[PDB]
Amino acid sequence: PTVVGRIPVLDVRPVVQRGRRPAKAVTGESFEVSATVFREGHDAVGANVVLRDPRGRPGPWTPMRELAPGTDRWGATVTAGETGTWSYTVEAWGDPVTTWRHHARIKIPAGLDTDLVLEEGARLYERAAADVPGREDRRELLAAVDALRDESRPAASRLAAALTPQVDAVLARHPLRDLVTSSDPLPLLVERERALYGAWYEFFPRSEGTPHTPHGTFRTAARRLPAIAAMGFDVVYLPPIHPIGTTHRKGRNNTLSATGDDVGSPWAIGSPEGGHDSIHPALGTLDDFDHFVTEAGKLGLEIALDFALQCSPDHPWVHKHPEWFHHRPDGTIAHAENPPKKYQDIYPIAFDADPDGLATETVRILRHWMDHGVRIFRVDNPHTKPVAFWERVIADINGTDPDVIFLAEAFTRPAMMATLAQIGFQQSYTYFTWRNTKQELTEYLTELSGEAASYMRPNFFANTPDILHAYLQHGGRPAFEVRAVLAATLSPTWGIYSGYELCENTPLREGSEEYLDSEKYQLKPRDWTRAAREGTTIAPLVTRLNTIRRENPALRQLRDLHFHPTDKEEVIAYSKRQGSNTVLVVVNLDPRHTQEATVSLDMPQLGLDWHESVPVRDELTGETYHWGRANYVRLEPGRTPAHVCTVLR
Amino acid sequence: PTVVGRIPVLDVRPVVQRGRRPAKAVTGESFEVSATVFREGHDAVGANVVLRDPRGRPGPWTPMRELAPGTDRWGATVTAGETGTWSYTVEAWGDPVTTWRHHARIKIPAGLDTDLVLEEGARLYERAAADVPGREDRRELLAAVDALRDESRPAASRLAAALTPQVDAVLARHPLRDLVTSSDPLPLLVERERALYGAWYEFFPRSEGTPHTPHGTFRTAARRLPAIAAMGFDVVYLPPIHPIGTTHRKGRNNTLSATGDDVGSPWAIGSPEGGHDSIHPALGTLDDFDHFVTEAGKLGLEIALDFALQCSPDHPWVHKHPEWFHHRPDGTIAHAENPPKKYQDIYPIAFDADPDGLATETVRILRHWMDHGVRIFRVDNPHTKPVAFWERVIADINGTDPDVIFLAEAFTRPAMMATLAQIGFQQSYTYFTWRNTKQELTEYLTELSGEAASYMRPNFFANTPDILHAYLQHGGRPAFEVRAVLAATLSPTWGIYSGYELCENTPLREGSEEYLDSEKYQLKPRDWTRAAREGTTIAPLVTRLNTIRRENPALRQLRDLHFHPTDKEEVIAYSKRQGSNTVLVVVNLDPRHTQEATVSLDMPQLGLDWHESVPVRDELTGETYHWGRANYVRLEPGRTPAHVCTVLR
Ligand SMILES: OC[C@H]1N[C@H](CO)[C@@H](O[C@H]2O[C@H](CO)[C@@H](O)[C@H](O)[C@H]2O)[C@@H]1O
Ligand SMILES: OC[C@H]1N[C@H](CO)[C@@H](O[C@H]2O[C@H](CO)[C@@H](O)[C@H](O)[C@H]2O)[C@@H]1O
Repeated sequence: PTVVGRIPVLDVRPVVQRGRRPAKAVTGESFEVSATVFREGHDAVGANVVLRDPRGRPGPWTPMRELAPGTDRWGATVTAGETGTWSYTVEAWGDPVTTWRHHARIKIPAGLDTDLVLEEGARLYERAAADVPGREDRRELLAAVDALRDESRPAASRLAAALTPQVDAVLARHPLRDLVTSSDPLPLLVERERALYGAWYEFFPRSEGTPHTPHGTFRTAARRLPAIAAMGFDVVYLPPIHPIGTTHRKGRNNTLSATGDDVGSPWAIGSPEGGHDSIHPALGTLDDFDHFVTEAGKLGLEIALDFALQCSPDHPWVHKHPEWFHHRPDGTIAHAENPPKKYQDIYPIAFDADPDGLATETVRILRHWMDHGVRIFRVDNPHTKPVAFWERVIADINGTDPDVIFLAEAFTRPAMMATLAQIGFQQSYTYFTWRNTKQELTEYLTELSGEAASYMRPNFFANTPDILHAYLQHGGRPAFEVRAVLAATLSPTWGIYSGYELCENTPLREGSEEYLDSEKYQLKPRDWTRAAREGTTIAPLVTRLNTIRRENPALRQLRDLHFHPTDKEEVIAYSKRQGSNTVLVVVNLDPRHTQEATVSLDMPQLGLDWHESVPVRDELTGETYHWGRANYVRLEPGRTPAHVCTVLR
Repeated sequence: PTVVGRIPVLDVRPVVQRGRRPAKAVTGESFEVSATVFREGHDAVGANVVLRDPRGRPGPWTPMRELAPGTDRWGATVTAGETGTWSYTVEAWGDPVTTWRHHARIKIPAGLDTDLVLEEGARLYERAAADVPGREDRRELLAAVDALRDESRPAASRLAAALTPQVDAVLARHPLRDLVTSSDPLPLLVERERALYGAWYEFFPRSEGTPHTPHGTFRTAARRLPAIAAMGFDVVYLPPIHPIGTTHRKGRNNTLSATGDDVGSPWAIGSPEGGHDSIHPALGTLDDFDHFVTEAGKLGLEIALDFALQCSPDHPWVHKHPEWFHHRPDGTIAHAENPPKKYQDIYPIAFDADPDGLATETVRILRHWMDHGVRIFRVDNPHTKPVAFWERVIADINGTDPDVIFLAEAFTRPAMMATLAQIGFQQSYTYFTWRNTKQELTEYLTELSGEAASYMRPNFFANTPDILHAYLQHGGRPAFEVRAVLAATLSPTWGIYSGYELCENTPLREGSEEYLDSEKYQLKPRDWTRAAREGTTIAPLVTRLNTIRRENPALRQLRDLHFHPTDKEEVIAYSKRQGSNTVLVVVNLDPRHTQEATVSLDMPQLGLDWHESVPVRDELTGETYHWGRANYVRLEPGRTPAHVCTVLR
């Protein structure tokens, strides 16, 4: 048996790890299936994509087209439906009718063997009709056959009868396919909308306390939820909610020794009060948590818990499962590290003595929180645990609970970042915060929206508690407005960490991406009411961006994204499209100086002619404009970061 | 089970059609095996390639290195041995000694728990020692262990004893490998030297006749062979040697009607005198052919026969196996075409009524010629026959006779050309004749010497009976010298069609790549004795190039090729290396004007640092130079087309 079929179909894409891991999509997401297809000789080929759902039912007739002349690369868009494991194949075939038409349209007007040519056509349309299931449709073709064979009409008339729009339509839906050859099926994992699309908000419950009780509880923290929902977020991500170790607890500003009532780092998990399946006592009880989750749920907010597979020296695991740690010759366990960062308050897990016990316990813990309504987990530093461990854990959980979403916080090298997504992580943190110039953004988003979109779904946090980028530090509020627009419009999932709205941008020191007085090591109460009254919050802009996202399907997908050229280095322009919805964004990346630019739109990329001019509405202001192949923009930092326009019909 | 192992090993290359076809090499050929290798956490990894021969026997320890900082892409060079089907895997592992050494070199000078660190080292070296086979190497490690543990000594001395060259050498041979993880085996097809390396000469036996008998026989054509061997060729490629059809036989200069004794095209195979398993009666008998093959063998020449799977209308198959042809409704068979070329003298084969019958007869025919010493077939237009037909035919023949070499004459789109190589064609014709500027040559050869070399072996014919490129038409003798040097030094396999050495360069008409009075349609007697006497032949240049090739392993491989910058667009420079053999070539692509240029060698690519100066000898003249990072050259058409230098020892 041969590797290549009768009509060659090769290199079907997308493909992940040569077909051993599934490509990814979510419900309603479109993406391109492509292949290299050609045949021997000079005649025509056709091709089509067969997408099969988890029960094996094929989707609609989905013909492909050659994507560029002379390349033999064919593609078609398919759209993912219900969640589950799908498969797709590419079918290739000889296309004799197209070939016959090409020749017939030439030889008949030249009077060359017209009777032979027309009879050959009749025979083709007959074979075509044989496979047409609808009775009026076969009759349409047989009428063409009979007209083709009618020697009493002029040849040109005989041919025209085979080329009518009604014949074309039957053949469009039921073409005559010679020597149909199929690729081997490739797997597709379709997951729920939220895996691709959502707005995230991170905050520390303990910071939302009272004058009398500064350490917030789930009961008090629940008060922030309406404000978070009102800003248009969908997911609330909480730092670890478990007891915190006392041994080597870190003090304020990441100092080595905690003093007094210092609350320590939430990531330093575990004490006699309990481990990863328990609640920090100052946060309250499990019932309080349930209350928080229920209240979050009523406002359209899902909870994402941090899962940080590591232990303070006081975690129960240290004595219950010593073999889950690497011990030095004197029995001590070296603290964890992420060079040059040091985590003196914690132990790393060792995986090679009892990998099974660790997997069993990990999925037990996850299922515990899942039983209490948590269907999303933000996994802390997954790249310092074995890759196959996450592969196994995620497969175990999604096997029983496929809706659970895992988000990889892996700020590391590209191979590891990609592999984690490929072995099952639904979402990935990305290099976004370190992409701030037009070139960086353009290059990086081209990567994320390109081939990588086949296994990775990016979550654009404009800040995190560990990342206050120099761009925000130097740019102030105008920089925050810019990054929110970018994050919100370039990825269907974005997030901010509480305080971003207030443009908090004081670094620990010059050259650091840490916050001064970081919330990681201390309660950080915020005057939300005053900022609202004094207009010193960009919460309304954040709110508008999420509203715009909620109203424009184009911003709820990733793969359709195109950058349009501008004549200023500081001004970036791009469009995203989903069906009839087109959003075009123009952003001034300069947070300090007004920039004027001409934006030259790739009109055909927008589905338009070059001379054409179209109505747009700037969704940030309500202004209406008419934009064409060359558009003037003037963006003044502080007054306006960007135009976020929808194309009006 | 997980798809990823304990230590990730991903995307092993070379790979062809995701592992469904073998990558290729020939005996003695080196190539790079690469993989993506990394681990969780921050500790070091190591990797190595395990290349296994047809009996499953592993090669030597072949450690890999990271190819570029931060990429996690690792590679090592391997070398193919005996012919057959090999396999290769990549092994990845934790490298605890490298990890420990890095930390120990830092922690010991710092005074940070040095006893603990040294004891950790002792335990490692004990582990390392346990696997070590050598009586003396193990005691070397165990001595380092004792020195590490000697608490009566200074920390620095204790550490230093673990870092001696003696210890480095032991661990370099027998490293301690943690958590060894293997990729899945990939197939490697190793074939005989001639598949990659050889010089080809195409000529028509019928043209080598006599005054008294103009149409050559195999006995007269054998007298041309000594001159051919003397030019340093290894392979003689003969156009089809079968009876030639009379129906619709073509006349001189590709005219529609043969007249008188026009001999017709050899590619119009078949008459009642016989088909593809027969000899043209004017060429003689099978005994005469056997004599011809024997004479070829005495001179070190292999015969390559043209295999053209097509028929004149007089071929016995036409009526014996009508279903091997596509018939029009009036019963006629349309002549073959290669648009805009027309082949009115032949019918193309149809493959889908009796594919088994066709495959069976094809391999019967090939095996017939194989039994008479033909171990190479030049396959005419394989791309108008099914790709899977060739995969089947080649698999059948090489299954019993793995030494047989198939050369694909497919001048077509890249996908088909590549696919034919991948499904089994040992060699491919290329775009070489249409690559004549420095940029064209540079780009094209970068492609051929890169990833494609894992599946395609190029045969650079500077001309064919169908291709007289304008460069040769316009440039005369100096252009022939140039393309000969280029062809001979850029590919380990190259060729010419007889008359090339006489600088035959008269086109059929301007703008054509056909020869006037093409040998395809008439006897083309050439006065070889006179041309040699009068010095109107570049046979001596051809002879020198093949001698240089026979003497320099660098010119007998493909993948090591580097282009070096020059300051004149018309002057190209490149190097090839194999072991200690380095060849440096500089060619003046201008056939009409003397060119002076500076050649700036990338000295590290030659294995030299930038200030070094090296002796070279131009093997075309015997002149010796001293060349360094910047070298003056002056190349004069008709006198010095190029420098072909070997680096002297
Ligand atoms: O997603 C980033 C988070 N993943 C790190 C390790 O768990 C977190 O480190 C924090 O938590 C650590 C342990 O509690 C402290 O040692 C660090 O100083 C502190 O920054 C960090 O916030
Ligand atoms: O390697 C290219 C060769 N593959 C073509 C088809 O067999 C060859 O065509 C030749 O042979 C044909 C059939 O005899 C003629 O009709 C053509 O005019 C003649 O050029 C051509 O030499």
